[PDB]
Amino acid sequence: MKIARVCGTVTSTQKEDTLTGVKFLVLQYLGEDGEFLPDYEVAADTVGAGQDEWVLVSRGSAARHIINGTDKPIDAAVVAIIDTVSRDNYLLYSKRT
Amino acid sequence: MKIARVCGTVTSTQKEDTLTGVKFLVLQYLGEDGEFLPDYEVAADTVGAGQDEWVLVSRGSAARHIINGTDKPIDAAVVAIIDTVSRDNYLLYS
Amino acid sequence: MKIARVCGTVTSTQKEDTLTGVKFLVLQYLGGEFLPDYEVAADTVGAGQDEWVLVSRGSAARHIINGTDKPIDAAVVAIIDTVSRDNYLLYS
Amino acid sequence: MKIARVCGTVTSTQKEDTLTGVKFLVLQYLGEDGEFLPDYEVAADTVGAGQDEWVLVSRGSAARHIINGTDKPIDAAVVAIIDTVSRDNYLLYSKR
Amino acid sequence: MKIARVCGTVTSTQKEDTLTGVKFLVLQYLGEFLPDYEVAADTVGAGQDEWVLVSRGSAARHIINGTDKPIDAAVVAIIDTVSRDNYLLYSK
Repeated sequence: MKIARVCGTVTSTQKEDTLTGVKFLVLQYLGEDGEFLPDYEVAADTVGAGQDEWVLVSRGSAARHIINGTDKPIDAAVVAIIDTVSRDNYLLYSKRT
Repeated sequence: MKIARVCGTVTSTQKEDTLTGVKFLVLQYLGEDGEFLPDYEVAADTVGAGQDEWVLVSRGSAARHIINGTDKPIDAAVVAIIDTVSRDNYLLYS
Repeated sequence: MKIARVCGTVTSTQKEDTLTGVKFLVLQYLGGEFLPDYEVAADTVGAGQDEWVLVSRGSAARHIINGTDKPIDAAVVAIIDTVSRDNYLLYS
Repeated sequence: MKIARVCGTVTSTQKEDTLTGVKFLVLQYLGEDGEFLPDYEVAADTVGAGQDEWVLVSRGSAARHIINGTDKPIDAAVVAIIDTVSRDNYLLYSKR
Repeated sequence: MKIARVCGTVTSTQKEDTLTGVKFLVLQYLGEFLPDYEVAADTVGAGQDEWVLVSRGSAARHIINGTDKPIDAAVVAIIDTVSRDNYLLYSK
């Protein structure tokens, strides 16, 4: 999985029937030391991730194993909203509780 | 999924038999700050996307889960036509 | 899928019993020009030297005819007649 | 698979209920010459890897075949803690 | 599939139980070699410096008895020959 931040949304009306009701988040990947990387992923979200929150994103067939994702033609999804990130036992990020 | 713009088409007669009737679109991947990369993809379209339109492209086995995609040897598919893209509360595309 | 041209072949006598009969093509990826990355791929469609092909990668490749339960990562799934960008042809 | 080193953790209390109990490790991928890259991956661990330990990480559907991983939406897993890595007759890593 | 050569080995004792017996080879991808490596399961019995086809993703589990093995890379063939644009790039 990869760490990213929620940076936006994608909207559509003309799409695969299987994607009705699917909320599309734009994600910006985060690199070393929280770096805002020039790289993004449109991902489905069934967790409830807010703008600017840090998330874990899974890509490939894993996306289809989110709740109700089985028949969905999606290759990226939010599977967790990050509460904490740490390196060598020291905190570098925390979420608003 | 990636954001991409429809830029062309691919046709073929000599092909795996399961691909009969599958429309192929040439797609161009969106880079950064509204720019499109010199990277392309060829994807199946069961949504009905056209030239210059923006779309969501899903890759891998996801493609086989489009309408009639079962057991087709395709690793890329248009799954949505995009109406709007916001990033950091700025309406990048509409 | 990606666009490529058939540039060569690969042979092996020491291999998974599952790859029996499988022919191995070498593909050179295209960018309207061609490019330095290679893919080794299966083919049943009859793609020959210099022909333009569409290559599908990952589990898709096992969905070619007789591809079931073959440990193959990539396959030619079509030979290309035309490729149009906007209002012109990069290739026919 | 890729070789990587364990260099941290991620925690989440709001997530897919399938992932309950899932230990998340932050991994750092080996580049060349014994030197690690600034590319990172968050992977599930059922092997019990710890800080600074070298590991083999498998990605994609492979990650769901770890013990108990069947229907988990995970695309990266630690599948082995490394004892040695060779590149010839030399020894890029030894746990010892 | 990717052309690589075998440049080393990885051993482990604490690991997923399904991987008992699995030999791990270090590979370096491809007319000469890149800084990019991969570690892969070997059931064909490849050796140091030999060229090989590596298959990645779910393909790796369609090797002999790989069904429930958490592996995403596998040596599926030892290469005897590689040909490119009417010219021979590799053989022994």
